[PDB]
Amino acid sequence: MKFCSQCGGEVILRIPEGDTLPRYICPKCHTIHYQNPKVIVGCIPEWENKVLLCKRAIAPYRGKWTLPAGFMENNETLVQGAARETLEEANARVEIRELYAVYSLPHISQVYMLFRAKLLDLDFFPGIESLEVRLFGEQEIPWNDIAFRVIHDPLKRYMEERHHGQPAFHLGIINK
Amino acid sequence: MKFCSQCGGEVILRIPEGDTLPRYICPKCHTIHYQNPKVIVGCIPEWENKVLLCKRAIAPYRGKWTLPAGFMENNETLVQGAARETLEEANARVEIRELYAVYSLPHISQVYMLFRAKLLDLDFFPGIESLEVRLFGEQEIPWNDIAFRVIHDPLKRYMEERHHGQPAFHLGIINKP
Ligand SMILES: [Cl-]
Ligand SMILES: [Cl-]
Ligand SMILES: [Cl-]
Ligand SMILES: [Cl-]
Ligand SMILES: [Cl-]
Ligand code: NA
Ligand code: NA
Ligand SMILES: [Zn+2]
Ligand SMILES: [Zn+2]
Repeated sequence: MKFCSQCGGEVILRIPEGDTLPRYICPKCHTIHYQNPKVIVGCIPEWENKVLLCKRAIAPYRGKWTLPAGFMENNETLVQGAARETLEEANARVEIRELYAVYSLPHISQVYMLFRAKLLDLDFFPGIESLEVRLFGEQEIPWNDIAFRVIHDPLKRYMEERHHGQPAFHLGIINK
Repeated sequence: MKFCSQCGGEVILRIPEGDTLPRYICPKCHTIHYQNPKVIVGCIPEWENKVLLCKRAIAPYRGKWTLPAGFMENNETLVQGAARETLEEANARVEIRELYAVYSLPHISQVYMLFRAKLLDLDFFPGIESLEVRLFGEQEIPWNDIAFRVIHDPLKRYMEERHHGQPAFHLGIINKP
């Protein structure tokens, strides 16, 4: 961050009194500019015993597979965000069900929230961020070609736990 | 937002082609400025059958009770955030346990995450954000003096479910007041 969004002055890194870490502050308007982590919302679209994955079109990891997911926007709920991201990436209509996974990615100041979801029809197809979209049985999922560990781990757990009953919600951490 | 954080130019609001909502864009450096919701992490510190609440020193609703809670920071996990906000508001050491409540406040683009917590000792006292901090049993909670609906609602549910069993995690939505 180079400039102040409120007045256009150049910002500088200072540790406020009582704190131990720097914040960008603006000496022209005398205000502190806080940075906060970002939420990524998405879901596991289920159809019969299959799940919908998307092959990414945009780096990083083009050609690798993932779940519909992306940055939450302002003026929406978590559920609204997950359904919107699914429609945008996969042209797919889902009903969002239980929150399944919450992951902290502290190194990149991200939080992933992954919901269970019911695919409502098969009339789906790639949006611009996707090369392709399709349903996979558990034995079809290309585990080695999943883009992100934050997607790979909860998905594998989900598929495996649901042989035994309704997968239990869990909280994860992926470090650098 | 008035100026570009990257070049200092004035930003303007415009709807990108293919979109319906406006974004801040900078015509000088030709970039879009995305604004995103903010997480507030907190917890319900439990000691025996009581919970720790804090009386607010700083508006809005100073004089009102809340749970320890605050904006998550960069380079921390959700659990660290919860433990950190409680140490800061109340000088209380907690062990963070299960996530209990996740609320969306779309009108102000916030998400609250509240964890159950074990209070590790009684050697707690106000931080600067708080006038007072203390333990309340269910019959002592000043329900009508709780600052925010997003705190009141889950805590009331928590104290209810606590009677029938060990409280089930839930998602909530609080729409504009
Ligand atoms: Cl929601
Ligand atoms: Cl849920
Ligand atoms: Cl965590
Ligand atoms: Cl948990
Ligand atoms: Cl509220
Ligand atoms: Na997105
Ligand atoms: Na804080
Ligand atoms: Zn300024
Ligand atoms: Zn600019």
